[PDB]
Amino acid sequence: NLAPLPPHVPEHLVFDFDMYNPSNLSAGVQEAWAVLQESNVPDLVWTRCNGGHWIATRGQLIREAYEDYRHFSSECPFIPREAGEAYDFIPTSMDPPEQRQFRALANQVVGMPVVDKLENRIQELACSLIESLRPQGQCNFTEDYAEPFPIRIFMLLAGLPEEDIPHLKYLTDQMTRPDGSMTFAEAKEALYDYLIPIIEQRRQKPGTDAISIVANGQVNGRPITSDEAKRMCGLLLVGGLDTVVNFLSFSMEFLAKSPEHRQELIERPERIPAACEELLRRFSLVADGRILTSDYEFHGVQLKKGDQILLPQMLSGLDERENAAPMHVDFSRQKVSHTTFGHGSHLCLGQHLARREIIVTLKEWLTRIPDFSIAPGAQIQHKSGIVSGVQALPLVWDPATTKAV
Ligand code: HEM
Ligand SMILES: CN(C)c1cccc2c(S(=O)(=O)NCCCCCCCCNC(=O)[C@@]34C[C@@H]5C[C@@H](C[C@@](O)(C5)C3)C4)cccc12
Ligand SMILES: [K+]
Repeated sequence: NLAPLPPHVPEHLVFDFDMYNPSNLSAGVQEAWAVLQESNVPDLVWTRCNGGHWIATRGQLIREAYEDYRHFSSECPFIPREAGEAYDFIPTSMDPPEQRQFRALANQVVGMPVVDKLENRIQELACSLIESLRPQGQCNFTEDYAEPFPIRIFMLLAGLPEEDIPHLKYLTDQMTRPDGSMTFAEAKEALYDYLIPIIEQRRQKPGTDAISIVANGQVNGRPITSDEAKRMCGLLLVGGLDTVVNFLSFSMEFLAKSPEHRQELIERPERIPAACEELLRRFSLVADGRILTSDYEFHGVQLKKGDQILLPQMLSGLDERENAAPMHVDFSRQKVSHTTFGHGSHLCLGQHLARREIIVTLKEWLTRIPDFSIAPGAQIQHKSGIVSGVQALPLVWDPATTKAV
């Protein structure tokens, strides 16, 4: 359905982009969004899809809106409006100033010093998954490596038992891959039902895991509440799953299809960190947004209080104004500009953990299974949304060209 054009929106700014089903998704999801950057498209447009909303199409405006939390609030960060409204995760549904110290607390459990300590456990996990796949000469990468990898890292961080993985995967999938059978609010309650008792337990008998640290933390000069701890834990769990799963999948699809780029990393593994950054730019995948706190004129366009604006993190690095020949992958790009991990006060806290997951995966995969392809006859299908992704990724290789390391 197209929503009726609100009378403050001029007709020349209307471009009916559907973020959940863009036209020619078949060409690749990044390509499908990049239609918003063709020369006849304004910097700021209105779509009548999904209830109707603004979209900033260029890196400059995306960055500016993410900086201006006074006008562009995270209270309602999702399209459609109803999903944005039910959402109470911390710190993502909060604005500064209140967000600041909640962010600080979350940083204790996923920040840089935690990542340095986790490095080897990440590597051991990646090695075990890859070795289990290696002799088979095939996998669905998305299902067989990408899905099991970040959830296992979360269990380690949060001191949760291995036996809980399938149940927790079921609860998270319900929420982030909705099939229309339940509202966000319903899926959130089912997730909270799992987390609530564990938080109770760890406030009574705290350990040294991430949930204990969060649930017993201090925020704005007082103890965190049980409610706030649950809202934080929900985000700590969800934030590192679909992003990492889908990003690894885009990266491995590209490498399967590009033996010349693959060969570059096989011959020069020291370039893998730079390659990781270039892939983060080219296969950027997140698109959330904000809600107007007041009427506001922004780059010559009148916005009204309560309008939603999609600010696609994906688009900044694809903008030719930010990076020349933006669809071309070059691992030696001198200045790799992107907002893949967002921008402003909510810039991803898990970005350091994410880069280690990516670099460790690429280094270990390329060492053990250097030569692989898309399965004969397969066509890769993408999906579009708040976190865009890969539906399935069938890969094949000759086990004789691999090595058990
Ligand atoms: C490729 C991987 C990742 C991508 C592309 C990504 C992307 C993002 C983006 C764009 C935001 C900001 C959203 C907004 O401004 O509304 C964000 C926030 C956040 N991310 Fe990530 N993320 C990734 C991995 C992770 C991981 C592994 C974790 C670990 C739990 C994580 C935890 C968080 C947290 C806690 C926030 C909220 C920070 C705040 O609100 O102050 N992320 N992420
Ligand atoms: C017709 N109408 C009115 C409709 C009704 C109902 C549903 C509809 C859908 S829908 O069924 O596709 N629903 C929208 C998708 C909701 C997903 C939110 C999940 C929250 C967890 N993620 C995070 O917190 C985040 C928070 C940060 C930013 C990202 C990435 C993160 O890492 C970090 C995790 C998200 C589509 C179109 C229309 C619909
Ligand atoms: K909300």
